[PDB]
Amino acid sequence: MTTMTVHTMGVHYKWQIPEVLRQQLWLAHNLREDLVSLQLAYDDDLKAIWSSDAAERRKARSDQLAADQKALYGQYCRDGDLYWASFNTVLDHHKTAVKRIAAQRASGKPATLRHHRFDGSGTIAVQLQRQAGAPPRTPMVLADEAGKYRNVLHIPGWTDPDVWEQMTRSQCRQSGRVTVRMRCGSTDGQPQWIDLPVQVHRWLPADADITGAELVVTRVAGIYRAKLCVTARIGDTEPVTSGPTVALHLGWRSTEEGTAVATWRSDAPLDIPFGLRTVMRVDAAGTSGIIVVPATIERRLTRTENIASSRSLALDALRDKVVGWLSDNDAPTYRDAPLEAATVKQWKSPQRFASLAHAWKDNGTEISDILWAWFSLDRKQWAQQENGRRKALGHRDDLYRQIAAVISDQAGHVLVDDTSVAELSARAMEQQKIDRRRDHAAPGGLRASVVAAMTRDGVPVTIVAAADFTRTHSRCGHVNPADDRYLSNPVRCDGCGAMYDQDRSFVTLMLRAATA
RNA sequence: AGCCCAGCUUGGCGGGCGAAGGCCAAGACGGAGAUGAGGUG
DNA sequence: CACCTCATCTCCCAAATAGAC
DNA sequence: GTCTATTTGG
Ligand SMILES: [Mg+2]
Ligand SMILES: [Zn+2]
Repeated sequence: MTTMTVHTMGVHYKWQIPEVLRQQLWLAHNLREDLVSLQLAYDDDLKAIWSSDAAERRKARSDQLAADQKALYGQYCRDGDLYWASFNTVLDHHKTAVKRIAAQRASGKPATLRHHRFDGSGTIAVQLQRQAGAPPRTPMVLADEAGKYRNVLHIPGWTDPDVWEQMTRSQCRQSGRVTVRMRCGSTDGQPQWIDLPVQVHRWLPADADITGAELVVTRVAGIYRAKLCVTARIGDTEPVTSGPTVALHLGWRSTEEGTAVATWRSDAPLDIPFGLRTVMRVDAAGTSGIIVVPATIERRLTRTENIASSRSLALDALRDKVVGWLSDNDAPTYRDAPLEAATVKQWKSPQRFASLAHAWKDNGTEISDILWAWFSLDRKQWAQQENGRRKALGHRDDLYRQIAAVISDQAGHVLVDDTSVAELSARAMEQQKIDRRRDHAAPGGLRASVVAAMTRDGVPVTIVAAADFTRTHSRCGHVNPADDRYLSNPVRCDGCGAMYDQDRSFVTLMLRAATA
């Protein structure tokens, strides 16, 4: 029954962030910073105590940290504008973070908390309390205007998924445009709600249970984006029992048709969508194939890098012009202080010059126009420099997920390697350009998406020990030495004595080992 | 040529260059947080 | 000191209390 | 007296 899921809805791009939401984000950021400082003080005090059996001392110091955490609830929630759901969310995140840090230190790997700086991105939360002996928080309950959670979270127009899938995409997209009234904390003791105009693509099972929701705001290229994520407790799915066995193995051999990333071998024929056959290649028999990634991903990422370099060039030229003009002319006051050539010359970030241009948008001086001459163009190309990158990465991710789906649609047993990921990606990945491909390939992402699909769809997953498999030749079964002979493919064997493919032999070994 | 125009990816139609304006088709979809690395200024 | 990539691991609460009607 | 929003210890 316990299968948590998250459904996300995208707020309309024509929704300026209201002041209430901005203040909630600011308060959450301040709370996290204060918790970080308190934890750092606690860590230093524990170090000092150890620098002096002391468990009572440690226990006493820990309790004082607990009191300050409670006193933060008094400062931010009891006498502030923060919502008690946001505070609980941030406190839980901080507690989990410090627990993970302690676990890491126990092994011997050092770690520490790092401050951050507010930029406008953040998170607000809402928790749907369900006491014992209460009806479930089904989507029909949240869609009701006079329901229990009408002032906490209201998601109108829920249409049954069985009926939802029958509607055409036009009807599904036009009817999915709804408004969600979300509780947004307090304001001088005056509770505030926000009407998010959202677009919904999928709905929830009628038997779900909405545990909570959260609104996430992120700044991409200077433009705010908001997304509402709703968490529900879907009932579990019966695990599959019948289906072909598929073994998946990672690779990174460069190919003329893109970056080849994976090799899969199935014990029975698999059917692949015709929209993936250029990505998920399949041999004649349908039992083995290669997953390659297109070349457009690489071209787009290279174009983004070129854009970043051109931006650097333009910024350096503008810096030189600004320093020259400032030296040759007077300095109008900015930030209540005269402008100095030294400060401008040492500037690196485009943000400083963008802010200066905004301040001097209409100073009337010549350089102001020059400054605007840059600030316009920079704000365009910057968008490109990031947006295309995201799109490119998005494309790759989509492909991976699609591929994962097809496996869970047919496979009855999926096998994955274990030690052929980290160490192999560290050593045989083939340096700055060499390591660039692996970031663009990101085979670990494909592995993770496949694993997630198999877990969600009930497919059993078996992890095969890749130890002493790379050097193994399937046709002969002899361990060839590690003489970097595998820098290419195929590689001559030291057993039978013939060039054998390093990927097909590996996956056939995997299939043999699983069914033994 | 890019990026943007009711979630995301891919396409088609019609538009915008910081402002506009959306319409359709196919597919997939578990998010947040922190830490650790790799790099880049 | 600031930015980006990628890799791992957690987690997803509800009982008690006081109020507006 | 009944749903409801807030505080708080796991
Ligand atoms: Mg869009
Ligand atoms: Zn051999």
